[PDB]
Amino acid sequence: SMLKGAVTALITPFDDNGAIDEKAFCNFVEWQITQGINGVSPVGTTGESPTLTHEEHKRIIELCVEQVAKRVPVVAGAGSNSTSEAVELAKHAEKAGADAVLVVTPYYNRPNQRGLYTHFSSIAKAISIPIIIYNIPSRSVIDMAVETMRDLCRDFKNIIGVKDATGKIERASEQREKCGKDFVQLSGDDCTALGFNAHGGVGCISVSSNVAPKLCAQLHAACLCSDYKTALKLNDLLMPLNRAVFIEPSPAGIKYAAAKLGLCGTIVRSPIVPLSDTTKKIIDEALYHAGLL
Amino acid sequence: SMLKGAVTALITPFDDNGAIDEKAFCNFVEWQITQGINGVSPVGTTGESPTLTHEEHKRIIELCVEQVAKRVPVVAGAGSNSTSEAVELAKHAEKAGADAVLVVTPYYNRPNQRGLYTHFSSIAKAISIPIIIYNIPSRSVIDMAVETMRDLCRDFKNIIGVKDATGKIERASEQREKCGKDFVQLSGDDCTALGFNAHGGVGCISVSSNVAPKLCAQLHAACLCSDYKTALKLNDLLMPLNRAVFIEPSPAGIKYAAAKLGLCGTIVRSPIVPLSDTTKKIIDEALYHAGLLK
Amino acid sequence: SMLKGAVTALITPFDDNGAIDEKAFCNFVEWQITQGINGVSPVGTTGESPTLTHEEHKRIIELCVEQVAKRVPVVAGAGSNSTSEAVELAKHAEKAGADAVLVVTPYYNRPNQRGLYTHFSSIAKAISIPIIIYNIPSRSVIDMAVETMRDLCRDFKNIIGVKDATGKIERASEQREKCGKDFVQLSGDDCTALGFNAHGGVGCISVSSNVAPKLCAQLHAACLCSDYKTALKLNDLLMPLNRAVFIEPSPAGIKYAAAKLGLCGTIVRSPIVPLSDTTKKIIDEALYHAGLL
Amino acid sequence: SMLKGAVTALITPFDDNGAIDEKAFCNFVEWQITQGINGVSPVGTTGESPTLTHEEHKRIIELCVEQVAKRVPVVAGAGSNSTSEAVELAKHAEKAGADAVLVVTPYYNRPNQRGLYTHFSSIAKAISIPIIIYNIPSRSVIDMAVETMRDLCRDFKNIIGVKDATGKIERASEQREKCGKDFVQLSGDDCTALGFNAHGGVGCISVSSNVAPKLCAQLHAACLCSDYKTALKLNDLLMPLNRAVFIEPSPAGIKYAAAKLGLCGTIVRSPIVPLSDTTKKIIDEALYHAGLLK
Repeated sequence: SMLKGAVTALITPFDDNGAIDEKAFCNFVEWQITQGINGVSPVGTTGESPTLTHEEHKRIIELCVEQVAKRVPVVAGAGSNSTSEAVELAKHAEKAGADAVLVVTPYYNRPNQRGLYTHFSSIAKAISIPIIIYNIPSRSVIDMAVETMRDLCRDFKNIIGVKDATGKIERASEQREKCGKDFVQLSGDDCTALGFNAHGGVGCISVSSNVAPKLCAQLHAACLCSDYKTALKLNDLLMPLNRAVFIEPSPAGIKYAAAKLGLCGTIVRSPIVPLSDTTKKIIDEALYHAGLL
Repeated sequence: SMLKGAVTALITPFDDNGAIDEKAFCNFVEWQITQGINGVSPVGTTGESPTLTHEEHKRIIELCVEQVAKRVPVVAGAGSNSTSEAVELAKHAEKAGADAVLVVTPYYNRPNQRGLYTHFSSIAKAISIPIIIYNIPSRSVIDMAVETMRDLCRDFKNIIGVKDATGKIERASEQREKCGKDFVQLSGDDCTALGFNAHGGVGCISVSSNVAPKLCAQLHAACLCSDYKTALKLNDLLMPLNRAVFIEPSPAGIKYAAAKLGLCGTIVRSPIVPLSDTTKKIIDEALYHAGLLK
Repeated sequence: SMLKGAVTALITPFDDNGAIDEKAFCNFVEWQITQGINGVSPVGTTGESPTLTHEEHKRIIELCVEQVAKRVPVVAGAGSNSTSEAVELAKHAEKAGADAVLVVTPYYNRPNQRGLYTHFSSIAKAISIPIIIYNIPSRSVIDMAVETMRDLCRDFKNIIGVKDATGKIERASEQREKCGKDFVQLSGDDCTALGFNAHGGVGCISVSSNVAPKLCAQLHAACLCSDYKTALKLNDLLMPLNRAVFIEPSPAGIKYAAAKLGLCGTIVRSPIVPLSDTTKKIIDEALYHAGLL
Repeated sequence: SMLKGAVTALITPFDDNGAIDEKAFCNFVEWQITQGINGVSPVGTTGESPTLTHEEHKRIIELCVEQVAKRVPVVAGAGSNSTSEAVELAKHAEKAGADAVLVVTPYYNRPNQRGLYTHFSSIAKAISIPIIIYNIPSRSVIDMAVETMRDLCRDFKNIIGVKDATGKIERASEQREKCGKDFVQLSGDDCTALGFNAHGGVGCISVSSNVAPKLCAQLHAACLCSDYKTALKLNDLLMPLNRAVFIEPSPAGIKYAAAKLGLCGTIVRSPIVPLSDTTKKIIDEALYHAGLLK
């Protein structure tokens, strides 16, 4: 019931040595809130969860929860391709005060639909707070079928929605039909988020909103009230950025953008690396198009 | 330019021997028009252009044009993976009274962007009427890049638009930005048509509108009037059908649906073949969901 | 049985106007034979089948059959995505003296396995001479399943083999196993042909043999005699040329290579177009590495 | 240079609670060796590395090293999508007595060629023993370009080769040309290993060799001395099992197969799950076909 509109997949700012910059993080979360973001999602993919330790993951969530002071929902990443690790991560996120967890389909080991059911069901039984399934075939190769999604949301009261990063907007409809109008569908793809909403989504767990939280929340508020005229005008401001920040592997591009706005430094953890100067120029053009410079 | 809304990718009704059912076709087009369709597209892929002869292609266009009598636009298929054949087909479509031609990206031979430019430019130079580019990677493999699209509609006044069947809604945005708001965007994919419109589309060259031309015409009008609450309600009625007519190779599904409504028979030309019983049942239930069967 | 070794996917030389150059075609076919090619395949993809008329298709086959004078097998292309058109193309090939036909999986309309069965069975019932199945998902999208091949070669004594252009060498094993050791398997991919013979192939319907008929004949002979040390070394000479003539859409590349050896001019039919200079330099280096100029 | 022939990507036996079954593991390694395997690779993908803890990872390598007693090379898995993690895994592997490490292209985060260079270089600098590159786009999505392979083997003496799981045999030829004939090339795809050796491979880091270590070793020795008649004959015995052990997600298939030979139990850790009966039947059939059951 809480999750709709623009929800930022928070970057995790690092210092010159690659250590977490806590102050930059907290100042970034405050800004996101005062700019009008409708929710935040710490320690996901965009937050460099693959290269964070368990201790860092906990700490970032703790800081994020404390800085937010309940003003907006906190949907923390708790993803792994190991079910027992995902269980431990979701439990930590709950202890650290998260309002829900975002849990990706296991990547690399390519489980089947029964494997997906065992994975998400084990997590669901281990915690009390709600779970958003993060379906992303472009990264995990496998894909959670709608029927599996239905089974999980029907069998567990705390499995309540999806971050649909398929960018295949027809899925929004099938999911609405088979999981219900009550199934909370958030886009996981800025590039198709507008169309996603038209098909039944109610917002986006966003990358671009790291640097444009106001415009993103405006676009999604426009969608929530059925003002698609305004939504299409805003989309047009954002699309070039939406694309540009995925030219090179994320979050190199969204971090450079934040950095251009003075929000953090550009440092990322290997195998994520610095942008080439061509990509930098293209992000600059896109930021200018959006009115952010 | 005035080309907007629901435009049916018309099926070609066959009789029991696989010959053109010319009566059923003319009656179907009339029904299409009285049901409120905003345009029709004869002899495209859904019309089994792969298995039609040159003489059939010509004839069906003629009958479509005579029946339609300029009440709505007729956008005839003139696709081939041979530039010189595509040119000849387009010329035939124009001579037969077509208002525009629908031209697929060459398939099988996998040309590059240069090849695509040469293909479409040779066609545009050969006729006066408008051309809509039919980008469909899922069938042609290759994909006309947005920069090729923009270049073609810059260099030729009569290349005006796209039937975008990529089903990747972000392309509507990039096309709008780089080809202009003038550039006519129509979805070629009923399953993502709603969202396509949200990103900038002005309608859809539809398969499902063969059997639901009123609902589809209404869905797109809803989008055209920017009433997206109504559009979504109508989308929910149509979506199961939209999917179900693509479980097996098209247009077996759509023709079966048309059959159940008495619009035509179910015969298709090989390698298109009859549905399995399981697909018939899914299409039946989808048609009840849409309220097309009562 | 005589379908083994190197079989050239013949180019169709055109004059400056794009008309068939009959005299260049006949001379090229003679040269192919004298250079030791084990067979020829007119009017397929490499011969620009998509952009030839029915009359041109018949004529090229006619000239090829006449020139070859039974010295090697002629496997004529008779492909289409219309069954009725493929049937007529096969009947013309047979009437023109072809020893077999090469029939591709329908492209563009994406038939299912039942449609594929209907399509090939129709052709098999219309002609007496053998049919080789041309499986090439990279151009047709659909793939003929091994079960379907197996079914077709059980039910029709004149469906005898495959031009396997999948580039997935494991398929040669499954095909060998389920269609039989008697099923004639030939590679449709020069780049993987050596390996495909290892798994059970007995040759290749080749693009590279257009310009390297002797070396390709030598390599597949090595394979046929089970001399793989020699085959690997001949491959080392051919691989750059094998890759290079696919950098741009074929047959622009193979035609340019033939032009460089004085065998024909470079004209192709739209939408196939002239090569860029980068590509022509790369082909030149490949031809030089092979010892062909 | 001693890295040739059939090298088993070792499964990791678990007891009924999913804990490491250590006696099963040690007995299995012993069996692999006496059956004539040419090397072992513990705590890789087939050994369920994604679901092992660092402490388990360390223990399985220690056991494997002690059990092998230098009779054959031990190529320990040290894969991660985090560079700092892979670095630490590679160090424990070395400190545990591995002769080499097997390091997969980072998965999920989809790095570019420069990120791959940074990832692999950092590992090379942190250890002394050799590194084999595990290229597997079917799981990591990204591919390590051949130029990138070349750059790493040029700049680092201890990066010496590839476990090539692309299944695209032309890569063997390209890698042979550009990285050197000294570059060590092992197939990571039992289904294409035969042809991979023909194009220049010198072995295979194998899943099927878990249950057929002798037959697999025989096939690769046949290739190593260029007896491809024999190679093919042994390939025809194994191919059905090579496919079958991947119908469902690995190592569910190969462990069932191993349980059918009394080598371990069928327990795997989620999200890996037990086989359905349809796959079990197919695996039985292919075991009978290879002569491993009568």
